[PDB]
Amino acid sequence: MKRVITYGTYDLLHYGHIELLRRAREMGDYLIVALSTDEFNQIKHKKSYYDYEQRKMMLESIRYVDLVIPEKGWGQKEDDVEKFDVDVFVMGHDWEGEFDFLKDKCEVIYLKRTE
Amino acid sequence: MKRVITYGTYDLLHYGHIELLRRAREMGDYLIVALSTDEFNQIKHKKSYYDYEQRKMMLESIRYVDLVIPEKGWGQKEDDVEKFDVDVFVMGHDWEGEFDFLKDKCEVIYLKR
Repeated sequence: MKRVITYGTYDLLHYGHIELLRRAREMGDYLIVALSTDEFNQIKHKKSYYDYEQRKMMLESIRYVDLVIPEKGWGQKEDDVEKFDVDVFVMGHDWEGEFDFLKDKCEVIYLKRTE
Repeated sequence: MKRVITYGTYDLLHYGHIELLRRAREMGDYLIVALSTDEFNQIKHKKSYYDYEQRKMMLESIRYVDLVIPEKGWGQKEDDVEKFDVDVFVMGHDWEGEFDFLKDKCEVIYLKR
């Protein structure tokens, strides 16, 4: 089972996010989304319109989302990848290079048309 | 196959919507969503942030939604129900009584809170 993962806040979803998620899920057989908690969301210098729970509920309702886990901080990726047996790590193009350090643990992929 | 249908604009799509949709789909085996076209939105003194296509794509991505069709006007429901062999018609509480005329063609249900 090729397991894919992606991180993000996913606050006011606009079809743009759905496209990213679908493409991500498309690269495996199972997609995990590490949803930024409201505390970390704050750390990221944001104050989401929708709270974690609500954002989680919406993501879970999306056909392409198989599991939503909480992203509580910057240094949990490496651990997540191992803990959840992640095969592919996907992020938007605007993160290109930012997570290459995971390349030795899994397939790192930066999408294209991800404004 | 118990086919359910519901109408609406579903613009800035979030969980409140999801709640209604899931509940709706829950009453049958297949859920149809008649998405208000952008033209029909103006007719309802409403202007969406997301255009019909984008709203449609988002709905389609929701596990509870099996089909999205365009709602072009106020008087297509009776027709839709027949044309799509709709068994149950669902709408939010705020529409209670407003579509009872369909009761003779299908099960009309107004969700609570």
